[PDB]
Amino acid sequence: MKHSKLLILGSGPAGYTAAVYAARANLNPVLITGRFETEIIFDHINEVDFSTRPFVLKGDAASYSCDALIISTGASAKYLGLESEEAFKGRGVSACATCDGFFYRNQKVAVVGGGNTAVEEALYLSNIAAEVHLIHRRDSFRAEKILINRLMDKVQNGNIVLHTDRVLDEVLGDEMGVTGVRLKDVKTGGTEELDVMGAFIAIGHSPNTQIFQGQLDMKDGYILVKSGLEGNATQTSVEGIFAAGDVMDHNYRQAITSAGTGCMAALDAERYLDSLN
Amino acid sequence: MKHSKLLILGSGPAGYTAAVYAARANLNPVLITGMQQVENWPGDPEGLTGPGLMDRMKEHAERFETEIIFDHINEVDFSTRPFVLKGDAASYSCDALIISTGASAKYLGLESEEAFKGRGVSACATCDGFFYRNQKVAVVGGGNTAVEEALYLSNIAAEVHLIHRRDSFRAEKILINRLMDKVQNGNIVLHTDRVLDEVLGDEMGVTGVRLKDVKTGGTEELDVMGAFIAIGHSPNTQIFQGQLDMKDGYILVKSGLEGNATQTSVEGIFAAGDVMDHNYRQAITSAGTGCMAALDAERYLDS
Repeated sequence: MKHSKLLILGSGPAGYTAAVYAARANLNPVLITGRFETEIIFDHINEVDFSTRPFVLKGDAASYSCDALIISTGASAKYLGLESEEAFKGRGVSACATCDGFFYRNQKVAVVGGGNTAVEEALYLSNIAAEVHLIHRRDSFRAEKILINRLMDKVQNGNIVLHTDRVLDEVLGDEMGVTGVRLKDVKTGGTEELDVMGAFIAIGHSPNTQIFQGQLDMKDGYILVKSGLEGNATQTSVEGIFAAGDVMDHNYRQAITSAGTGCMAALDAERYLDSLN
Repeated sequence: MKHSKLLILGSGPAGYTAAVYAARANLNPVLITGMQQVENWPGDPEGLTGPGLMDRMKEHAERFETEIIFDHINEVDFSTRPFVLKGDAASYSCDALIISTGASAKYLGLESEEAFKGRGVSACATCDGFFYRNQKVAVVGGGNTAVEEALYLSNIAAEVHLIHRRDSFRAEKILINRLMDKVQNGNIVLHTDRVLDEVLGDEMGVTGVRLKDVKTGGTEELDVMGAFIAIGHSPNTQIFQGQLDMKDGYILVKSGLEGNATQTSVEGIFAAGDVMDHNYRQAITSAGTGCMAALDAERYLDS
């Protein structure tokens, strides 16, 4: 079994920043992902045991042991689970509007979701695409007051089209990609077709914390963390385990903020490891 | 009296990151630097130490038409809304305030010390300690900050030479215990009854320090690759003293995991950067809270 003083779990700004600071603290960090002395290992981890004081993480390639652990596995994009949604993923279906927005210059696209994040994808694509169709299951968007007024003006005077009380039933298209989506009325059950070139599913974010369910104090899927103003801010409920980035932040979700907590986690870890004597 | 919907008070990575995110939210922020007004390159490739992160943000903020004002704030009034910031040239008013006045590190005041700042003289071991893997370094200080720095550098440097003006160090219990062990069994060497007489070096960086014996007046030289001045910090919060909840000079903020974490005691007044952080003091952590402060201010102004 591979043993190291520090193990980093993640690959985003939080885990990468933690790796640099850990390496600059001369901790020889190992980073598992799914420049300084950083061993970056490609592996997926299935089971972890935090009850024993050389934390054992079990992955497909090997088993890993560590005296300190930093968790920064990020938050993945929620999906619906349809077969056509799965089929046209990357061929007309996406969750990052910024990554794929430019391909739909002066074309018709659709955005699915009712959260504050879904309106952001619509308002962003509003200036890029000819039309943006916002699909939600309810007749009321659960966003902030400005966002609704931004949407209202864009729905009225602009090119944003509303589709309240609509569940995405199926994604249509040919061998090339998406050519339309089938909406279903949540009230009547009847269908209604929309001819669009792309579909963006922005329904919400899911923290990748399932592997630590019963071993770390969580709250709605997010790792609970000490926080505060007296240091050791990124410590979890288990001594020697620290969380950073999207796995513990459901209010800011910025790269610069995730990089900030990653730095905190590495310094917290350095101070924990330096206390084992 | 010049008014703004949002006022940024500070010229570091915290304030300029708040200015970028505020101008990104079409809040048209105004930034008060704090002072009234040949170069280095390339710098840290990771953008974590040095002025790199602060220089990008300032250029991003100016590229977004952020009004930057060179002025020093004499006093403030946070009782009445909008807030009154009495400056040195003019006064300023705002509906929301972001305070990133910083917490400057204390320096000894030597001419040679100032000459080698950023060229081997540092006040943050976690910022610059990695340049000295398996080398000799000096740490000046006799309090809890110096002991913290000496212990951190002990894992990095070949030798840590801890310089103190008298014969005893005052620090937390467990830190003295670690230092005791490192002094008797490790790579930490004590230099008591010593004052820093001069930092020695060349155009490349620090190569030694000259120490003076406070009991005899005699001098000695230590060959070191870097000198760390660790004698404490000064939160720049004297003008808000009897008006915001503070603690050892640092702005108390809400913190927490439910958002609005940069909120001070007075609603609409937010704090970010070293002014509310005595634990990490990194450019990236100051930038993070600067971003949080700009968002907490945006959500406040929209209500």
